Amino acid sequence: AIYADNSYSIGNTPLVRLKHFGHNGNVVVKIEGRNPSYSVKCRIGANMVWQAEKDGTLTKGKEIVDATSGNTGIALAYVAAARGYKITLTAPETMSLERKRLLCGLGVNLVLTEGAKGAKGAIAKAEEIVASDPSRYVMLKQFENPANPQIHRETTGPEIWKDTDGKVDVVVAGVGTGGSITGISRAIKLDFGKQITSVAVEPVESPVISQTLAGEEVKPGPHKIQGIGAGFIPKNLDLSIIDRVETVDSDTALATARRLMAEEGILAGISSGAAVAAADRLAKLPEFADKLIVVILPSASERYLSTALF
Amino acid sequence: AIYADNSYSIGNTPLVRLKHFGHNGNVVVKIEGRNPSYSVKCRIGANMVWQAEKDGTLTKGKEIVDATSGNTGIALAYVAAARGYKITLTAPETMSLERKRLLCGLGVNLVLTEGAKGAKGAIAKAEEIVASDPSRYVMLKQFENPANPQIHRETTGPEIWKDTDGKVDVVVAGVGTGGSITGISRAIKLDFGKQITSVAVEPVESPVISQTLAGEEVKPGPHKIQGIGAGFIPKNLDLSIIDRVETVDSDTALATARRLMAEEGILAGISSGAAVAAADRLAKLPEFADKLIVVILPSASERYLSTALF
Repeated sequence: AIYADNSYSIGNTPLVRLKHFGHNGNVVVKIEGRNPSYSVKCRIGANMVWQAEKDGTLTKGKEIVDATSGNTGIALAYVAAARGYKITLTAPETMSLERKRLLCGLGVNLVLTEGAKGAKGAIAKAEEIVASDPSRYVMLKQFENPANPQIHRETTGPEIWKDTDGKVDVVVAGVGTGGSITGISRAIKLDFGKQITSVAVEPVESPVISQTLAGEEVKPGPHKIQGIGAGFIPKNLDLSIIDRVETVDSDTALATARRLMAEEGILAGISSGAAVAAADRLAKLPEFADKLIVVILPSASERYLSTALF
Repeated sequence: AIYADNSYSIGNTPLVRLKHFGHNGNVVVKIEGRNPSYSVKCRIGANMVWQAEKDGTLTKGKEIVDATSGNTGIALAYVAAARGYKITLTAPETMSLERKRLLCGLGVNLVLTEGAKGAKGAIAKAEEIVASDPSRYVMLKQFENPANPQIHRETTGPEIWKDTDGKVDVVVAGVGTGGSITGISRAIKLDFGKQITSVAVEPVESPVISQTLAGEEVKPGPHKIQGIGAGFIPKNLDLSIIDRVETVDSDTALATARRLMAEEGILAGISSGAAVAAADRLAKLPEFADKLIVVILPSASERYLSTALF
């Protein structure tokens, strides 16, 4: 069991039972912070590169280009370094100095775009670079690339199934790209055949999944739950496998992550607190009392030291 | 496989083969950054608390007190939170704001001591607090507590043995408390019976193991390789199982950690770069060409964002 490079070491993350949430131990969390670059995105950074290699879209001589400084940028960075690809990431010039150092340390060619143009200015610049030589540059597109939910169907989902001996009843996951809840739900419902409850979590400040499913005007808004609440329905969110949508506010997400640290000894990130807050509400309904609830914790506390978390 | 609290999830860390170090793949690293509080010390924080419980020295009503803000303080903090103990950690008032926030976030009662008195002022204050009510306070003493090397003999060592199918020939580990190399070496040499080469790594700036074994005056000195080079021979370093001592300088340790990030996609800490630098030198000697060399990487890059690493 020696991995040929760090990308093959993804996953096999632990399940830990919560003591101060839920009722009689019915809430258990999956620690995706224990991954090669310390988030859930390490899995999709690995598999989007692997699938592009298998497809012949990524070859020696091609460079990865993408517009993300978040967990997926870190994930693609370590995978590019591990497997020998140059990578260019675009981000607004306003990103934190700590994240510039981290990405630069991983060997990223960091292209800083105009601060006033935000995430759109970064996406545009990435698309411009790709336009300049499309036989040279590959953009992996985490919100629509099916290799994102596929790796969760092949690893994350089966890990939950095996570690719970098939007893999982509910999966609770915040939705960023949708890949996690989509792949996990397809694995458990379709490959293992168990009719669990799949719960998407989104910010109450930007409840676009709730609004969509209710037929209401979609009205996104700003929030502090980094990693979820993108303000649109991503292609990699399979709405057909979502059974329930829970909304969580930013303050309670933060307070819940702080409780995970101080009361459970779990170094969880902000969206981890959002997911547990939604799971805790379900776990304290009598209809969920005999149900085993598994919660994805996407990231780790030290990635948030300069945030409202601390 | 649902852990009753985060302390039981320690270990089972991956081995990754290096591509830009060594010769023909003979250097493989063990990623101790993938642990509950993201370092090798998570194992000893867990087991020193467990053994104190078994010994009856730690009970409900007793509080942990120790003098460390480093990886062991973080480890004891998450374990204390996970298992329901109050913990007080003393540290000089000069510690980084980021580490105060991290320890405070984990629920630590942080007692800041006089900056001019350094680590000794913190150890004194911890011993004073324990003196004030010894039936109430427990100090676990990582440099002398045998539960430190014991957990490496029971987990870290057998993991290396199993993941290499018994083919490991050399173990390379920086020495802080000595617990890692001591426990790993006892496991492989005594429990599995293989006569491997155990290599301690220390700073060239503070080469007290080398000086001791040579019968020379022990002369410690300052260095930047956080986590190793304590300036004395700890009780938990079993010199009898050390076959070789390699010295590494701070600059090369830093440069090697940066290479691990940018060339291997491995988010290693500073002492991880020191250990790989020493392993790389051995791996390029013809006498080590057919030998499988396993290197402990104690911690992860983001714990070092405010250091010379970045």
